[PDB]
Amino acid sequence: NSNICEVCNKWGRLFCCDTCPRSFHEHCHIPSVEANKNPWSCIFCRIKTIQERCPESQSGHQESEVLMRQMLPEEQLKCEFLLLKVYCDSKSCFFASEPYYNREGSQGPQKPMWLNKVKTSLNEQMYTRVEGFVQDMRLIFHNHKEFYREDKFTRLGIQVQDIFEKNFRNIFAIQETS
Ligand SMILES: [Zn+2]
Ligand SMILES: [Zn+2]
Ligand SMILES: [Zn+2]
Repeated sequence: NSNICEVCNKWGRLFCCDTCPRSFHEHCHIPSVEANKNPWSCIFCRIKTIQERCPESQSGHQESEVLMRQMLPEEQLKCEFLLLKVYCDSKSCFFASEPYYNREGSQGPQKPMWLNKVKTSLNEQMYTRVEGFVQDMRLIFHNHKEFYREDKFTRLGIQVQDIFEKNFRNIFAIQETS
């Protein structure tokens, strides 16, 4: 196994997957690393196993169908994985914790959103449909763009949004279009 965390690229107290070489901090993996479980498979492996059990799940899907799906375990997991892939980008630190809003010329958002609020939401089973998760995720980057306006700092929202959207398309097998 790795000598660093797969998410945050640092060494530390790591928990190693029993089916791939990946390693994780406790609260870096999503869900948080389960107490016992020997063997333990990480979320990368568990996502792989879905595909290897239903190879037609990689056939193209419409976004609109994906968003109405209930958050049964297999979709709960994909959201968890998608969230994790956003945390893997270092620029995610700008979106992790509760923001504040006090800039000349701008007003704060009506509904603030951040990645740890979304992680806690997934964790306490608050989302019933994929739709709900994807909306809060998109909200984070929408709120960022509206607040930083023309400051080049809005570029960070676009960059991390792109990481989210590419990974959404891959994980949920969206039909590839132009
Ligand atoms: Zn980590
Ligand atoms: Zn693994
Ligand atoms: Zn089947």
